[PDB]
Formats: sequence, structure tokens, C-alpha cells
Amino acid sequence: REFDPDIHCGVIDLDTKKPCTRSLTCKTHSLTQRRAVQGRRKRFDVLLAEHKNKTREKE
Ligand SMILES: [Zn+2]
Repeated sequence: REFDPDIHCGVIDLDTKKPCTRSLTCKTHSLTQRRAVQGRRKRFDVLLAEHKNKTREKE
């Protein structure tokens, strides 16, 4: 709804054409694409680590 750079993927999604507020483990975008975007207040990986601490479910 409200793109949250602190929490979300940040990467302007070519589907939706808005930042990527899918999730922190955004299925739309590859790892590099999440990392490339400086959306979060921390690195992507470090941020995803927090995601994994919550939603530690990865495919
Ligand atoms: Zn994304």
C-alpha cells in the first residue's frame, strides 16, 4: 500500500511500476535486484536476515 523502504524490497518493480513493496524476500525480483536498490535503512541482506528471523521460509 504504502511502500515502506525500511521494510520492503524498494526496487521499482517492472510489473507494478512502483517500488517494491512485495516483501523482503520478493519473489518477483532476483537477489541482486533487491540488493541493488538502496531502499532499506540497512543492507538488503541484513534486512532479509531480519525477514528470515520472522519468515525464515525460503524456496
Ligand atoms: Zn521486489
